[PDB]
Amino acid sequence: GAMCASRDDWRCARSMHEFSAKDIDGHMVNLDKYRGFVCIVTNVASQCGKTEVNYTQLVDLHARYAECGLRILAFPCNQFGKQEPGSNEEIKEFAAGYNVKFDMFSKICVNGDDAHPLWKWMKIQPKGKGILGNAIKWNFTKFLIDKNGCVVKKYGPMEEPLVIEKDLPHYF
Repeated sequence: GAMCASRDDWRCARSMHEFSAKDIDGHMVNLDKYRGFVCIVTNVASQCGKTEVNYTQLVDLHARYAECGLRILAFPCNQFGKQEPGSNEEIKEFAAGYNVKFDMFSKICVNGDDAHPLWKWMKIQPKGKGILGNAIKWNFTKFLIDKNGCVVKKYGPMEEPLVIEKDLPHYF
């Protein structure tokens, strides 16, 4: 199986819960807090052709299903056509404009050596493995995380968020 020299290597992680991430305000978030919750993890951007549909539908799913245990982690990323160039503060007010109430994080990379460790891990999960590379291909890729922090499904850049709604009852 997985073999790591350093005890805290992402390759040997077994759950999203073992990771931490800086939030859009600059404060470290222990993702073990999502133990017990069903999560959508997505890479977002403000100047993308699917920005409007993804944000409005994510807000809609979170508003309707948060009482059911649904949580959403949005990671801004500037790597896909450079369509997230603003600062964290400007991105945060952009999301405020959609009445986002889920969890925004600080801008990261999702591909490369400096990609956030959580995303390195998600990309190698059997239900999160890509096509000839594992690398995230565009803005608004989405991962469904079950209550145990495991990746159970992935939805492509051009699958609007509402197509996740039919899979959520399986994990509540």
